[PDB]
Amino acid sequence: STGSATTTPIDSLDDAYITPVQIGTPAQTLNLDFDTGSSDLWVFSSETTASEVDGQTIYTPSKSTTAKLLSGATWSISYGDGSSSSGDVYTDTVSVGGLTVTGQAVESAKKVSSSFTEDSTIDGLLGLAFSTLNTVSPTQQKTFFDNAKASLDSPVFTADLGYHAPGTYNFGFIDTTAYTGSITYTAVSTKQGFWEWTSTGYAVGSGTFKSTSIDGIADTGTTLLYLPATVVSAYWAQVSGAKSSSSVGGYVFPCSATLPSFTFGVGSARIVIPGDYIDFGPISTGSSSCFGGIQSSAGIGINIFGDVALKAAFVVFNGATTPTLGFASK
Repeated sequence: STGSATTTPIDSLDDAYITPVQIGTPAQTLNLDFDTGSSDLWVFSSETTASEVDGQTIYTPSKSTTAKLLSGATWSISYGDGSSSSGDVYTDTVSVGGLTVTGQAVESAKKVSSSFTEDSTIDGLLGLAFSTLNTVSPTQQKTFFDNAKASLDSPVFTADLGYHAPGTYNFGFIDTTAYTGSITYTAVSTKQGFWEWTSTGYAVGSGTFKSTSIDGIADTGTTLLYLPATVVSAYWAQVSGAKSSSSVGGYVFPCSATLPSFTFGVGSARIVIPGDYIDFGPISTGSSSCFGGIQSSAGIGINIFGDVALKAAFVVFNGATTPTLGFASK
């Protein structure tokens, strides 16, 4: 089997992407944030504290003839950005772009933190990291991809995120028309539960490539590119007037600037992030100070190849017995 679904930016900045997901019978379609940095499929629901729901579409398990309470199971998750959610668990039928999994754990939120409430466009998350990170207790549950894998034509999914435009998540096949040149594959460590890999270096603008190993995670659920402070300083030094602002929370730059591109290495291959992808706009409405899309990972504890990086590539998440990651230009 295969599936193919369009993923759509939630706003004009590509702060996140939502993908429609069918849950239950009859289908209830919710727009979920596909997140290769976590491993829980959780949704706003009829069980979510009413004051914490503000415009989201909810899953109502009592209206699904295939929903079953997973007795005794609870979940609770905290994300790198400080947000969180928790609740109980149902199993139900879940379909993405024509690919159906029966008996998928659907984690129903009883509580969500303010950042979720305040984002009316995201109805929940669909985790695509390794199932070892799944938070369901006392019986850990499998991700949608893990459940689908054996039925797929090939045990892979691909992320093709758009810049200021829709893109695509495919399951079970590689669309050879969706990228240019060849796909370069690189090793993955699953030791921390992430799609963790090592970039071979970077360049700023038209500058020379610096060969250096940068360990990090491919994370569709993180907006920006978080890299070591040395790398980030080298990038922003090429933007007149750019500076790190402790008050704002990262590097800012004059909105009048033209940003240089940023290149990262994948083996001997190179992925070029255009300068415009690194612009996250005014820090507040009407400001001439703009927020940068490349930020320091210092104090996160891990480097994160988030959407800023991934949207410059066609990315293969290869879930074969020994997982690997593939990157192509597009």
